[PDB]
Amino acid sequence: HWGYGKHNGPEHWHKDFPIAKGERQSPVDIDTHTAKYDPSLKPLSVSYDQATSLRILNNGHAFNVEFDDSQDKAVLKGGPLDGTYRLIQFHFHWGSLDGQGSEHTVDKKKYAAELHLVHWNTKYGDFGKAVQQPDGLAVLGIFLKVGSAKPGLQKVVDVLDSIKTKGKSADFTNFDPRGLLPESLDYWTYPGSLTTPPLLECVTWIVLKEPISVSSEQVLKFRKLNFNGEGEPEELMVDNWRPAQPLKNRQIKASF
Ligand SMILES: O=C1NS(=O)(=O)c2ccccc21
Ligand SMILES: O=C1NS(=O)(=O)c2ccccc21
Ligand SMILES: [Hg+2]
Ligand SMILES: [Zn+2]
Repeated sequence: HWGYGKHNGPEHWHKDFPIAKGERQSPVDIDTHTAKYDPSLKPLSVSYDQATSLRILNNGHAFNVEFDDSQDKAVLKGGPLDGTYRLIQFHFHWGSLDGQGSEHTVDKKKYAAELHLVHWNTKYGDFGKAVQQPDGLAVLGIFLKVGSAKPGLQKVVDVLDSIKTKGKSADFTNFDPRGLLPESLDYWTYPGSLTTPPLLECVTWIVLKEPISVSSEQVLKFRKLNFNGEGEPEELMVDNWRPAQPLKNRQIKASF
């Protein structure tokens, strides 16, 4: 049932998922003046050279580009992370207007969209067990702004036509996630959660400072996706973002 509508949106999620009012929920606002530079942070390492994409799926909430995570290929490590985290999927959250769409905010600024690259900690064997641990997941968050087009995003954009409605999927091999990254790997990091039900508090968040630019046209095609299933009345897939949540007893560290 959960969604982003008036009757099933983020303000309703606590009823089925009481952790929504928890101690380390995501996303959060990033107060750049309060974040502290942490010399203890080691160099971040994003190694997506051997990434193997498999499929793209419309799950009724976003679209997921899924990877083969059966062995050590696309992995995130270093920075605040202990050990190696394996890429399982990526997805976006975006708005109905360029003025909104991101989940994390920076000094209350909302970007047009936000990319989440999801990885699980290989010490726990698989995703499922990973989401039972306080350090089971690492998510690399990247902001999207509207300006020039992102060439590495365009294969994603052109397949969306084929997964318009909930439950549809298409083959999506040989997609290179390195084309979605910005030049800089400066980031903010804090302990947090999934931004969607079940909102599990297992995530080390790594939010890149430098946004990637995407074209109006590319994000506009995102907004053509549907929340509903085929043959059902059209509910455009937009504003699938959760607003910022109480920082509570947490500190945000800067790698720069
Ligand atoms: O996320 C959603 N799921 S839904 O199709 O019930 C819906 C309707 C309107 C706005 C958002 C949403
Ligand atoms: O939608 C979500 N945004 S997130 O990156 O926190 C995440 C992690 C795992 C599964 C789903 C999702
Ligand atoms: Hg957890
Ligand atoms: Zn997400």
